[PDB]
Amino acid sequence: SKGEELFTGVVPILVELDGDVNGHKFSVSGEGEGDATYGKLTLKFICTTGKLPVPWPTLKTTLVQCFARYPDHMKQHDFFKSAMPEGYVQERTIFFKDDGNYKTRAEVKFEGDTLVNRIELKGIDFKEDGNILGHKLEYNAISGNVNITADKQKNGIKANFKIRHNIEDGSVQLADHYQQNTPIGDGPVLLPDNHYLSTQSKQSKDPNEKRDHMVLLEFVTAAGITL
Ligand code: NA
Repeated sequence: SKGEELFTGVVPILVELDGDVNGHKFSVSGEGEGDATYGKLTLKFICTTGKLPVPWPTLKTTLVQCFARYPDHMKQHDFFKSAMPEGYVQERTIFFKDDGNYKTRAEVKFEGDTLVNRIELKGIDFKEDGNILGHKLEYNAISGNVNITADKQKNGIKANFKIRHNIEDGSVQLADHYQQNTPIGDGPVLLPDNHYLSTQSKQSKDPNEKRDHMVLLEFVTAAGITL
């Protein structure tokens, strides 16, 4: 795709999120850079409204899959870069087992040289004393596979995957993710064969930062089709 060309170097990233979970409204801004040749993302996210009212790990999946490293033999399956620069809309529902759900809508597109992810998030049906609002999740590394399928009807893709968040008591909190992506333009995109994105991250802190924030280092690699 011509879009793929926009990702051959290091690209600045800007993320903006407006959230409302159970009436607790918050905003997050993120900045960093992506190097899709290596599937690599380095970002710092800041809560700009004060303290974040949900755990940072619950927002990781929401807070730019156009930065995945696609193997050469799979580059015909990279929907995300093929929709650039006009971009795509990503929507998810995230069901936290035995608790509430997030619904998200993200618009991902270039503004000049910067890849921008503008997100709205709504959470409903949460327990004030459950694992999310009651801050019971661990901050350990999240990894897993995002299973992608083509959606010819919307000229896009669907995806599904589960995140198993470790909880303090030693069990896990499931977050079942359902995803759709639709291009913004009218023209053709790459509609992929079934495959997945193998995604891993590590969370850290900026020692100089006094605001509530998270630093993330992430690698995203497409896989599952053999040469
Ligand atoms: Na690159």
